[PDB]
Formats: sequence, structure tokens, C-alpha cells
Amino acid sequence: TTITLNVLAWLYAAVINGDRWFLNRFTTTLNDFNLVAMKYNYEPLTQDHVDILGPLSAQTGIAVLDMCAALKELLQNGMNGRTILGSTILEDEFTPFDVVR
Amino acid sequence: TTITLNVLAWLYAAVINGDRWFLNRFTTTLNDFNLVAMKYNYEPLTQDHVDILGPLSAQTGIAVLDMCAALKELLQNGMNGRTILGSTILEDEFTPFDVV
Repeated sequence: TTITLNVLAWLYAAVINGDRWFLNRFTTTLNDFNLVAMKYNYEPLTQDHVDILGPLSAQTGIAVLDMCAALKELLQNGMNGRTILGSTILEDEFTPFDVVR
Repeated sequence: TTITLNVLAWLYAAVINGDRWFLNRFTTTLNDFNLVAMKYNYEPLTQDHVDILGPLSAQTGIAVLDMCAALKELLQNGMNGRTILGSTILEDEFTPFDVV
């Protein structure tokens, strides 16, 4: 069996020696995001879509692709009892134009 | 089909209204970590193990359970071509005392 204690000790050694990526959020590319988006029957995201979300990205300071990595995560790991704006589900009934209002 | 553009717009709405959790890390319970660990044939982590790692946690400034969440994430989503200390796999040949 894999000794978890050791693996954790090793990760700590990695950090002591300079590693940081596995501690931060990963981000993603449009293409990688879509590979995931498709496993869960989500409409593929186009470059246009990405560019169309710029207003909201400028208003929040959160790069669009960074928000995509967040969605990617929720899709793979779930919300785990946590909600978003009080919802237990990811809402898709509101458009960009809707939210910007 | 689920409109991705709309879902992303919603998350931004959520951020605009104060949401943050889905942007930052996700710490973990020793229990939740173990449910995940066993899924991948890893030794379950005990409270002793956690406490034994305190020296390294103090030297790095990153809590044990936070490192556990990091591991949890690596096991569920993989390393994706990225490496750790040059290795392409999660090494478990070194004990806490080997690292110290």
C-alpha cells in the first residue's frame, strides 16, 4: 500500500525545495476546459464566449480562463454541500447581459 | 445542453455578490481525505500521522490538512504532465524523518 504519511512528507520537502503549484489553483486553457465541459454535456466554450465575458472579468479582476478553471473544478469535484448564491446547483438560465445589469 | 457562457456569467455574479470559496483552495477533514485516500489504495491517515507532521508544517507555514487537500486534489485530478521535485509520480519512499 502507498504510505500516505511519506507522500505528505515528500510534498513538504517539495515545498521546502521551491515547489508551489500544487498549493495554488491551476487555471486552464480554453481547449482543456472544453474537454471537461464535454464530459459533462456542457456546451463547448468558444473564443467569442471568452471575449464576451471580458466586462465581467474586468469588473471582478478574475481572468476568464481562471473562472474556467474554477468551473472545471466544480464539475469534477462537485460542490460538496456548499452552495453558490444560495443555490445547490450551477445556474445556466442567466446570460452575461443578464448579470451585468 | 447546459449553456457554459451562462454558467460562467453566473459565477461572476456570485463573485460580485461576495462569493469566494470556489476561487481559493479547499481545505479538508482528516475524514474526507481518508475517504479519498482509500479510493486510491492509500494508507488511511491517522491523528498520530497528522500530529507527527507538525515539524514540517511549522517549517513551511502550511497546515497539514491543507497539504492533505493538496494531495486529495492530486489524486482526483492528477498532475497533468506537471512534476514534483522532478518526479512524474508521488513518491512515498521517504519518511517524515528522511525529509527533516
